[PDB]
Amino acid sequence: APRSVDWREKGYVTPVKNQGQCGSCWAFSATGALEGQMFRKTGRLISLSEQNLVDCSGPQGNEGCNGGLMDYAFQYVQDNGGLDSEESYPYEATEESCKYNPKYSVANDAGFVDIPKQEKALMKAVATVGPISVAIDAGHESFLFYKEGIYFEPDCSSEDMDHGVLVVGYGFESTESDNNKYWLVKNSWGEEWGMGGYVKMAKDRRNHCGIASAASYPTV
Ligand SMILES: *[C@@H](O)[C@H](Cc1c[nH]c2ccccc12)NC(=O)[C@@H](NS(=O)(=O)c1cccc2ccccc12)[C@@H](C)CC
Repeated sequence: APRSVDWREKGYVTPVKNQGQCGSCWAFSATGALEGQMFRKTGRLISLSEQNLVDCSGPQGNEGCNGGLMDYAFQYVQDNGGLDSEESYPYEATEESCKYNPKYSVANDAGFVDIPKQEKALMKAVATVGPISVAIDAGHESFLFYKEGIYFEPDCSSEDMDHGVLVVGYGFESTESDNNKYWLVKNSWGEEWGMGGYVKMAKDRRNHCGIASAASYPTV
């Protein structure tokens, strides 16, 4: 595979969003991956509605601000026959009744693909598909305060993931410890967190924080 990938340079990625005080990370991860695959198909990048997913994908297993999964969101888009744009169905950071309107649907999918639980497989997917939805263990103060560099948390779990994010690429940079590889990850905590809303997470370090343990993307 390539040694470095960044889908932002190819037009696949919307600006960083902010989920607010609502456990809807799974919906931001899902819209990020679908934004990328829709752009791959149509050449048009359109921001998609996380609120549509929060309010409407309960029947697929999601629980609004109380948690969810990207695959359940991809299934909703397929079952429902569409997903509204961000502009038409804006984000409110609280669960409400479903207000989906098919007239304003701008995305579709025909299912999804789950990636094997190996960083080598995640790398192949990122290199060939586009941005990939992943789940990570983000439950450490070091993640809240991250500013720059490669994030490595010795107490991170590869089995207890609690936060959905989007891998938009990978790369390397020289470091003190010579652990130089990273996943380029888009978060949904606004642009004031991290590096403009992004984090470089340790790559090829025993599946650090579980980044390869629940990776998937929608089929468009
Ligand atoms: C991210 O904003 C969100 C925060 C959140 C809300 N509730 C919980 C409970 C445990 C951990 C994290 C939580 N995280 C998630 O949605 C996660 N999904 S989950 O599989 O841990 C999950 C937790 C609670 C309820 C439900 C309901 C349906 C499906 C899943 C869950 C992460 C892993 C998303 C990638």
